[PDB]
Amino acid sequence: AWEMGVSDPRKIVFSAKIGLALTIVALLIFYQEPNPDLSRYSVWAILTVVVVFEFTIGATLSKGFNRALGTLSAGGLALGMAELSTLFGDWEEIFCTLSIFCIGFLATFMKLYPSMKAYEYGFRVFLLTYCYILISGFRTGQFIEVAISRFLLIALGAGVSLGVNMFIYPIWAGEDLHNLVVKNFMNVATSLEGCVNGYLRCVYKGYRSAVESTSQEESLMSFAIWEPPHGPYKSFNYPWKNYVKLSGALKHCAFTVMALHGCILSEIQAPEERRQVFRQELQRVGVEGAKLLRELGEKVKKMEKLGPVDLLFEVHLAAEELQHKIDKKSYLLVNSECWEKTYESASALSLATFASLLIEFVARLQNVVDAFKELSQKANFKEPE
Amino acid sequence: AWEMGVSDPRKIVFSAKIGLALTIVALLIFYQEPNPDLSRYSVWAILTVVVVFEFTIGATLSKGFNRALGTLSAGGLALGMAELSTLFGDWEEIFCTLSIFCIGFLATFMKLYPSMKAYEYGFRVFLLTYCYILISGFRTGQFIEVAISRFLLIALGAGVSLGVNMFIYPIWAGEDLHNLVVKNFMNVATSLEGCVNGYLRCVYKGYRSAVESTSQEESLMSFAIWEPPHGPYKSFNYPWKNYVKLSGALKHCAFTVMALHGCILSEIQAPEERRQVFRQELQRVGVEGAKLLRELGEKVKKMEKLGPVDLLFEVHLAAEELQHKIDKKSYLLVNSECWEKTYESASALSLATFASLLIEFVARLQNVVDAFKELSQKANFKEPE
Ligand SMILES: CCCCCCCCCCCCCCCCCC(=O)OC[C@H](COP(=O)(O)O)OC(=O)CCCCCCCCCCCCCCCCC
Ligand SMILES: CC(C)CCC[C@@H](C)[C@H]1CC[C@H]2[C@@H]3CC=C4C[C@@H](OC(=O)CCC(=O)O)CC[C@]4(C)[C@H]3CC[C@]12C
Ligand SMILES: CC(C)CCC[C@@H](C)[C@H]1CC[C@H]2[C@@H]3CC=C4C[C@@H](OC(=O)CCC(=O)O)CC[C@]4(C)[C@H]3CC[C@]12C
Repeated sequence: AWEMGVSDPRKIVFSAKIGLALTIVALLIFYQEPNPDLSRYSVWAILTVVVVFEFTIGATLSKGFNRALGTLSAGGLALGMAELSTLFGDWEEIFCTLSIFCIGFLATFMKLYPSMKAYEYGFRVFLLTYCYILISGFRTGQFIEVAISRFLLIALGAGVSLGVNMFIYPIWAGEDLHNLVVKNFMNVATSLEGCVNGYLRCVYKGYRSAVESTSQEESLMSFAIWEPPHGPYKSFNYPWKNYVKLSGALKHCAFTVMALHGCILSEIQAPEERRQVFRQELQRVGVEGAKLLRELGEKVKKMEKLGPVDLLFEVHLAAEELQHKIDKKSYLLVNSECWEKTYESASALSLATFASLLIEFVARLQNVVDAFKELSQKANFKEPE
Repeated sequence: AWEMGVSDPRKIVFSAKIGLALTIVALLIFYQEPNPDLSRYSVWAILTVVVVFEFTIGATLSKGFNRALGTLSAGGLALGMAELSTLFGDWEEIFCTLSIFCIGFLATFMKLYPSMKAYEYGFRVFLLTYCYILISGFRTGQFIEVAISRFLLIALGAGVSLGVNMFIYPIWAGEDLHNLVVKNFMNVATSLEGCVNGYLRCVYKGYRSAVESTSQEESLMSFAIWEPPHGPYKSFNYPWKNYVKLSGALKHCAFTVMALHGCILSEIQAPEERRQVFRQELQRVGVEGAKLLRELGEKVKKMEKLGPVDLLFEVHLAAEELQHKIDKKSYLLVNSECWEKTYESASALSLATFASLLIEFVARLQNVVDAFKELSQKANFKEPE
């Protein structure tokens, strides 16, 4: 309630816009001279403002196109089918009912298509429009006449909804993917630091969102291609795919962070004393990785280019130091007496796993800087301050 | 198309049932004596059969209840608000429009609630019903009269849709979670075998579905609690939660299989010659794990109890043999000259990671047999043949 409103004020603005549109339409309908058909068809303009408003502007311009195509096709097909059914006599009702049967069967079958999963609304609109335009009219000429009135009412409703949506505090879909990309870096860095600290002690939301939020960026990219230039994004063809590429490159490391976190919840764990021998190198590598990830995130937020100095010098050095430390004290991981209990060796061998996973992270942190450079070049960025 | 139909014939039956219901309703409406209001309100029975049909029976009995509650509450609130607005004079329209504003604002705000995410249809039905019942009627007594007719038509449509749905080849939601649980075991076993073979060579769908399909079982469990006894499930309170518990227990191992698969796609990999020294033990452990998983899956499919002999004897032995083999030849994983290049040791240390992950799998395969025993006891099973 109040906590939700204070946390995010965009929802309040959305609700206010919906209320304002509904109030405008209701006032326009009410303050009209009485008409015989002004009380029977005036409810068609208030049911169109509640079925056209969407959060983002791209989600409002991309779904309206489909919904239209569907409505127009269904209306045309229904009119043609009625005109063809008038051909025969004394048997029209049977043809109409068999047309309803075939149409419903085909609509349901095509709506159950794996690939066509997010377009259910279009098929349902098609089916409903066909049924209504045939049953309600029960005639060809009689119906076509009232189509004019019903289209004017539905277009008044859709025009008022579009006007109000695209003019009072618009919410663009291109400014959401950017914030998601920026937040992913911080989440991954926090998860890495938490995992390292938890292991060296006497971490889920970050990588969970980094991995799970893989289908929530494709939708935003699909919505953002319908919007016009607005502010910093000064172009008609903005490379919105490079953001998805960078997000996938970061998810690749997020998988390794997931594995590191899973290491903690294992049933076979090494003794604390052995863990407390590689503390400094592990903590240094963790801090350097987190710092580099946060630096990349901040650079993405401000839309700036990478400077001259390399960013992975300290991570690439801390990895070498950790490797050397593991090499020196590598007799605590594997016993040497039996060379040519099981639980003891199983618990002692987990530190090599942890070190190898950390090294894999540090060896997978370069694809995200290649992706960042590609993005910073495709979408013209500002030179570093 | 034809491939979809041959792969799954349930969709064809669903489409046929939808078509049959629509045809019955259309014939009933058409073959009726002409009435002044039989052509203006007869389209309200064909728009209710297309908005009430759902795949499963539980999904049809669980959503209808909410949709009803919402419709009834909205109608009552609208009637009360109209009766209260009649109190004043010459200013009713303003009160009605401010009621529309407040109702729309509250509806949108409560529909944007994180927790209330899957109940959007109920809120939209509430809002649409309120707006229609106020604007269309523009009166209290006049509207209440026609409510009888509109309710009879909507109940004829919903009754024909429910009859047709629950009598001609029903599709129960309790027979889908069972098949998902059975399929998960086979998928995980196949993924494990594929990963092992790929590593020992000169694997994604299984664990992906095991992990990803975590929210598709809660929905089935929620739908299955509305259905009555049918066939083998002879009880009014069936333990549908134990299936989810078993699925989560299997997902726990699926995470380790995910880590094993990720090991293959790493940038630092051990030499093939060193890999070819532990081939037999790894292959034996993989085969035993796959066989045990398939045995548990088959036992779940047939609804049978675990016999006397233990199931993890051979896995628990192959793990010991692998541990001994790693102990004997443990000088190929860590160098001994530097005791007190980096890439060489980094690549050589990955075999310990692979072995440790395999041992973790074999040490996490017991929670799934505890969960299976608990399920086999809570839901009375048949004694083994
Ligand atoms: C040449 C080209 C010609 C072009 C031809 C153009 C054709 C124009 C076609 C016009 C028709 C198109 C209509 C489409 C509009 C969308 C409609 C729609 O989809 O539905 C939304 C929606 C669609 O499904 P959704 O997207 O999942 O929400 O369905 C509904 O929600 C409507 C549900 C109907 C229930 C309304 C009940 C209100 C009255 C209840 C009274 C109960 C009183 C009880 C009292 C109790 C207390 C005593
Ligand atoms: C006539 C051609 C040359 C231009 C198009 C003019 C209108 C006839 C179009 C523009 C927007 C269309 C509307 C777009 C959105 C909707 C809401 C749509 O709602 C749903 O799809 C149900 C909700 C859901 O599925 O989530 C019902 C049809 C309708 C009113 C469409 C009817 C046809 C409209 C008014
Ligand atoms: C009156 C009390 C004592 C018993 C209930 C009798 C009827 C008035 C109930 C039973 C089923 C209800 C219907 C259940 C399902 C729907 C479809 C529903 O569709 C949607 O919610 C839109 C689609 C979607 O959101 O996915 C619109 C209202 C309606 C017809 C409901 C209106 C009220 C109905 C007819």
